[PDB]
Amino acid sequence: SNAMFCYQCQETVGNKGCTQVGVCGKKPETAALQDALIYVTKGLGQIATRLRAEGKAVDHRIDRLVTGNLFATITNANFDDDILAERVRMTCAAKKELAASLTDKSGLSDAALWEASEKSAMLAKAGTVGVMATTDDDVRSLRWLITFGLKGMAAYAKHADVLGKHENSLDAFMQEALAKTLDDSLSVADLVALTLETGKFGVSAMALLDAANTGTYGHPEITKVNIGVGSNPGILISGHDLRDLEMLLKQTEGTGVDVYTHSEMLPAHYYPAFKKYAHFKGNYGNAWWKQKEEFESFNGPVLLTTNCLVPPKDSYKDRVYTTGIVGFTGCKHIPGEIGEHKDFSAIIAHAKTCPAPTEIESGEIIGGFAHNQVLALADKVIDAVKSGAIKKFVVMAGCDGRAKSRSYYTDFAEGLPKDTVILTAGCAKYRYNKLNLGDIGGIPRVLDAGQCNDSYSLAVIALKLKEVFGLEDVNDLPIVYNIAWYEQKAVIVLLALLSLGVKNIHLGPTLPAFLSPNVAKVLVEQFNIGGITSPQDDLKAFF
Ligand code: SF4
Repeated sequence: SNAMFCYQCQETVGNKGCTQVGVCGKKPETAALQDALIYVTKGLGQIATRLRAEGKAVDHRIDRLVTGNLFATITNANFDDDILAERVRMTCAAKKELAASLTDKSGLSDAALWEASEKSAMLAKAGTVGVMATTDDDVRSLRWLITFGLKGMAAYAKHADVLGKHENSLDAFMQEALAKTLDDSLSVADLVALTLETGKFGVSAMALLDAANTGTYGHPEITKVNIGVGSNPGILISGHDLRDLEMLLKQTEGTGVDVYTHSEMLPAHYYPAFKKYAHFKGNYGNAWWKQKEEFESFNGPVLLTTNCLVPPKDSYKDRVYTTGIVGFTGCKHIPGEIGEHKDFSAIIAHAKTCPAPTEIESGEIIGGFAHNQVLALADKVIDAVKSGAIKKFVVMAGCDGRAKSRSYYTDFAEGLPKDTVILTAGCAKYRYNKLNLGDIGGIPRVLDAGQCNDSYSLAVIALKLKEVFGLEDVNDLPIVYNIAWYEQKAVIVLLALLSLGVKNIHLGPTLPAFLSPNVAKVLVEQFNIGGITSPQDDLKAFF
């Protein structure tokens, strides 16, 4: 008998499932509360969907509850059982109220109807509503593939919402799709269709977030980012939320406290609005998984706006601040998940008592090649492709992680011929953005479009190139896809790319545990998804 079952991230035990404790640190009761939360969120989605079908309004507060619930269960987001149990209660209360407004209550699922206030009852329920509750291998695989894609979609939708952008069609889809994953009548064909539809709405969510980010902070532009440090106390902001950074920068103005980015906050540097704060210093360290070392050496407080937070060492736990849907028991939390005013005064005061950061490297890296910037350079890129100066683009976007095998991505990047350009987005970049790879005709050989959500820009760029070259098929561009994944935002990016018709994606360092043999076969047969081997072998085989 397993104490838990979770297989949603790349590091899952044995590439099969975490059954005792998560490799990420997630304890079984935490896992159970997340399972209960997803269950009642799907129930809420059914009720809201039914209300929409009856012609009844569903308030945007419900949308926010759903996206917050999903995001709270993303890998490395929230380990705080008290917070998770309260989200279960909030969700039960909300769906009971919504169900009261239904004219016809027939056909409501157990998820829609079930409630508990006591944590013990939540844990008991979790035992029968987890991944393994679906007996059929393929239905299970697709249900969870969709659910994980929906988590990624919800994260991006939530960031857009934080910046004041939401689309009824997106929230309605998310809630309908969640409900469909509890509908036992849906066929495998229905679920494959829903998988691809989820990808399509993934593009929509990424487009919305792209519009929100650029509308608020400007279009990213070419930027040199310092990776060394100054001599003032600092705050290190990590995760993805740019609105949190805006508020933090405004509040640190005049204080003598500098602000540094970490992991997926690096791309904040690329936005013109943030360049106007002189105390916005560099990017410190590498991807999320090195944070037990890098948060320690940073010395100042660290603010986690989203995942990935790893269970902190006691050495720096007292200077970890979470916000939004991030949580860890014993770590201070700054309240707010809708972009409302956040008071950073305590973190700023804390920073003044800490030593300045310990430098771990110096120099600069270049980025800011999101869609507006690359389209501004399109003629020169096109000319370089036509002349043979650029023989291939390699999309190496996605997530980094702990696995030793990910040395592959560094070695692959280093071994690429010097007539290739790497396109990147997401923290996967850290496996090769500190190498000395040079340039082709002045175009850097690593073009960083931004955060994992800025994979959207890479798709926009590919589609632009398809148009300019007059190609019928996006796959006839000189682009190889060698994508690394870790968590559920990478899942929605993958589904988005598949919905756009991108084939031949090499995904690694392993393939998700949640793909059943038959589901994997469909992805191979229709999309030619593959994995990785050795860097030297793939440097030959992939081209
Ligand atoms: S999030 Fe990943 S490492 Fe954590 S319990 Fe789930 S599969 Fe395991």
